[PDB]
Amino acid sequence: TQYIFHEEDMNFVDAPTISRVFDEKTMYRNFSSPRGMCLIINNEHFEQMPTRNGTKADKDNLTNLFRCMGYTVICKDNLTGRGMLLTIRDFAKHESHGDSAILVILSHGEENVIIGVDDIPISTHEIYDLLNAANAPRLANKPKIVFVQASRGERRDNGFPVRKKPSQADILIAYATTAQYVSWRNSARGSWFIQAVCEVFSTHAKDMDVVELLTEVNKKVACGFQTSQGSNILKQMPEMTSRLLKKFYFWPEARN
Amino acid sequence: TQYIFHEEDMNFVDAPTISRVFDEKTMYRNFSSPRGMCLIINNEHFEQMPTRNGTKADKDNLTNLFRCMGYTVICKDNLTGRGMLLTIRDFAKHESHGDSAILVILSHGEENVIIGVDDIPISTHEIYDLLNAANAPRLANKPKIVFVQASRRKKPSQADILIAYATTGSWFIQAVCEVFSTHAKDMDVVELLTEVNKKVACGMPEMTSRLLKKFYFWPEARN
Repeated sequence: TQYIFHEEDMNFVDAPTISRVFDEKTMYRNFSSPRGMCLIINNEHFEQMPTRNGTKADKDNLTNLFRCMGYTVICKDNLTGRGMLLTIRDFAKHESHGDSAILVILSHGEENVIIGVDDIPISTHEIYDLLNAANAPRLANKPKIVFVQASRGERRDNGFPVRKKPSQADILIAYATTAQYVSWRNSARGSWFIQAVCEVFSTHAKDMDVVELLTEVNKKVACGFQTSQGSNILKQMPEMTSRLLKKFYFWPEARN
Repeated sequence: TQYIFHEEDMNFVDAPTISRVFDEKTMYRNFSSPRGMCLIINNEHFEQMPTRNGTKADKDNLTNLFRCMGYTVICKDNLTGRGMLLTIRDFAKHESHGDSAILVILSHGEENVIIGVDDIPISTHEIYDLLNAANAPRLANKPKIVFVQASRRKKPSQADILIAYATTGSWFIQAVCEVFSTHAKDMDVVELLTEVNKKVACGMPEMTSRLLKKFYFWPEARN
């Protein structure tokens, strides 16, 4: 048992349903033949910070998932702080953008900070500024989904017993963990959050918009995942920050 | 043209629909006679920061809205930094808590800060900690919706919380009242706040969700 996403696991929609279901007023347009581009930033090795084992299994599974959902995936292993900014700024340039963009950052981080391979910190806010309609007019009015697989602090959740658009518009960040809290991985399996994303998305991307999916993802890690070390049993609570104006479905078709 | 919420504007659900619609696995329970309690913290006057005019119209509109939706509203105008913490910590202590709780903070501040009447900054994260299942066990396992209007097996304890954060009556507050009125009955909060985002933008607020399931207000005859 070492979870891996398979094309077969994916459920797909047909054009008919998309023609029927779609509604410009309530949902984002996402029908580009290549849905759009997906930039995955994968930091595994650091100068003065431990190796991020099993971040390869995440990257691969995510690459499969987003390719299966009709995306053009691009990978950038081990980027410096200044590297992530520049890559992201350039990504916003790729005029080959479809109806939606997806950014995935897999790295070490703190609250509002993503740490580069050179151990240099990066303000998450600055990376969102690169995506706003001002700095990415090639992406203005288009939905941008960012997945951040990184810690955001060193707190350990112990759990409990059971017209004009404002510039920041059309962006949703899917975090693996709440602010100031740690994000768990496992050399063996991989990211709690990444596996959840793969499971849920596989099954419900066709009929659930991202926010519902991520709510399921939230439910899967919160209720499903647990770890420990002589002091307590630890939990993890992923968190989605949304500045969307409409419902956003991936509408995975026959483009894997 | 000076928006004000009225009890009439509300669209309600009936017991049957809730009976039929509800699904424990996919949505939170929200059926307390009083749905729950709603703390509204409204800071208008500051020592060295300008007054927040019309913040009174917001407070009232929201107070009406959340009462109309079956909540017991409590107001606390002009609290210091430490004031808010204690009020919020005491709100978590109420024990008179229903299936869900609502916190509203209308004050100065920015992003990771909410400034008090004594012009003392409060950490937004610190106030969210107060509602976690560790500090509010009377709310553990129950949805908590935080509205911030700031101007310039086991679950994780941080589970079940949603922050609606708006940065600068108000276009936002008004939108909130409009959208909720018409759709609280049939949309869950995230959909509602997405509509709100649409109202403000076309007509940038952000929602941070740690919910595991869908949360409907299900407003009925508990006006």
